[PDB]
Amino acid sequence: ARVAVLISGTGSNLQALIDSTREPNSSAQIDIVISNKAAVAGLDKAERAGIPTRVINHKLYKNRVEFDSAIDLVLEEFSIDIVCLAGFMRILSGPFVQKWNGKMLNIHPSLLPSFKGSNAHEQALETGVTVTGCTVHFVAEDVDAGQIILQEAVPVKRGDTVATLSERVKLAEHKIFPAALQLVASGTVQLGENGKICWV
Ligand SMILES: NC1NC(=O)[C@H](CCC[C@@H](c2ccc(C(=O)N[C@@H](CCC(=O)O)C(=O)O)cc2)C(O)(O)C(F)(F)F)[C@H](N)N1
Ligand SMILES: NCC(=O)N[C@@H]1O[C@H](COP(=O)([O-])[O-])[C@H](O)[C@H]1O
Repeated sequence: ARVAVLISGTGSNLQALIDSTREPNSSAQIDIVISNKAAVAGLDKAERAGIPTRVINHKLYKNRVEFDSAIDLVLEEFSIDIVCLAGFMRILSGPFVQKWNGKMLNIHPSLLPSFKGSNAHEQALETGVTVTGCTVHFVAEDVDAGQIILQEAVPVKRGDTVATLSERVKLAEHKIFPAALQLVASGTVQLGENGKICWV
């Protein structure tokens, strides 16, 4: 499978994906990295790996559908099979999500369905859980609500900040996100017709 990775920042997940797709017997190759923001570290990581990049600035579009169509155009250019959202911070419109249904994965830093949203760590700490984690899911229109592929539990330490917890969870992210990409790329895991996850 030919893979795009969309990012908005650092790109530590991008890196784990790159390294994993270059292990032998990988069912995936990363062919393009798209950022909605210029001068983010993820872009340099992609270029250092020999992978082409684009910056599609979301602020230069009147609405989400137009921004999403610009992404889609690039995805076709590189005939992409699967899209991974790796720190991508833009909510995608209905038609884009529908088009990529069963073919687009996201990494979220909580054990869904707890702590949906971009500030999951802040929520985990506020709530006072001793166990949080991360989730790879198919992307549905409803944010952080698509079908769960893999999850990994991560302890919260008394006195954790958002920074310390975030770093501990990213270590788990870097395990399950490549694993889940291989599962979907190999056809081992699919979004079944009934809208439910299916393992072959
Ligand atoms: N329709 C659709 N459905 C999805 O399930 C997607 C996956 C969402 C991933 C996450 C997510 C949840 C909320 C936002 C959000 O509010 N975006 C704002 C921009 C906010 C900002 O600039 O901080 C905006 O206006 O776009 C950004 C990301 C996440 O909480 O899991 C995390 F960790 F990535 F942040 C998707 N992109 N589109
Ligand atoms: N679209 C999914 C994405 O928002 N996931 C979350 O954003 C951060 C990105 O870090 P990173 O740029 O070092 O991979 C977190 O690593 C991840 O949980």
